[PDB]
Amino acid sequence: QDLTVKMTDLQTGKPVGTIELSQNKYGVVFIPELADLTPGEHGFHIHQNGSCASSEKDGKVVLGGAAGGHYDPEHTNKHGFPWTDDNHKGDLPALFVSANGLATNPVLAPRLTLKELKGHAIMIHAGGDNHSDMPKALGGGGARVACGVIQ
Amino acid sequence: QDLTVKMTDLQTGKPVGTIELSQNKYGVVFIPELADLTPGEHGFHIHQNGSCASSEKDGKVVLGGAAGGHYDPEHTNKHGFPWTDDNHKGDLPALFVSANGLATNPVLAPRLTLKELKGHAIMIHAGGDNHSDMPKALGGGGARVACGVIQ
Ligand SMILES: [Cu+2]
Ligand SMILES: [Cu+2]
Ligand SMILES: [Zn+2]
Ligand SMILES: [Zn+2]
Repeated sequence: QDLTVKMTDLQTGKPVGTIELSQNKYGVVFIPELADLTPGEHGFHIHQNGSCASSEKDGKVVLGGAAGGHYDPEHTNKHGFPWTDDNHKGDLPALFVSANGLATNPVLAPRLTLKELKGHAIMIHAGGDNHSDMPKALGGGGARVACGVIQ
Repeated sequence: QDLTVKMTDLQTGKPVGTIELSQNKYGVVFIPELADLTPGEHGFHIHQNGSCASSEKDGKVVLGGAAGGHYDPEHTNKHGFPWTDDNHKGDLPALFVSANGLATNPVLAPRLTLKELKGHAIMIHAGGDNHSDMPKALGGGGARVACGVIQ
């Protein structure tokens, strides 16, 4: 059970690499092979809808907005950690990008199964992720910068 | 079940902060509050011995060497991932340090229990951790830069 997800930069429209998804006894491991991202920690989540298209809100374009919100099959309406249950099941560990713009550090989501991920989107945000809705909603990820649909 | 581990810089001898250890249903979470570290990803492992003292090898001083090797209660003699079983149970996700020298990103070790950690050491290395003994032993962590004994 391994899936390859192609990731595209939402602003440039160009490919930025792939993430390999694998099932193990401890959860789903996301192994990135990405480039052209800003150095530092990036919010990283499964979103509800199988699209990376834009949406609009109050007359403003939202890149990657068609993916909807964080994947939340238990209707928690809360953003949190990958190892806490009363928040979005889509909440992954943050994605690290090296000084050279590459992301290669794999991370584990203990609460997810690979089977439930088909048809959802993987999102990488501009900001980081403090795994809280304070002081900024949704961990402070802010804008969506790269996205791919899980097939 | 929460423990506070005080971490000290091995070269300067000064405190660099603490790591809080907590047990949850998915494993042990390590929540760092550290400062004065080099930006980037750092190898991060539980080592066998409850000491942060030096050792010597072939006439050279090894800072933090008294902690011995990676914690390996199943005698795997292999370095690997936090979610693979045939390698050191002490292998943790890598520790991220921000541009400002702070480490605040918590990580999960699904294979560990809090009870088994007492009396061991937590180590932070100079280099990163590719979770392999190739191309460099022990994930390329190299020198030990900060350490604390788990009480
Ligand atoms: Cu997101
Ligand atoms: Cu180590
Ligand atoms: Zn969330
Ligand atoms: Zn190891």
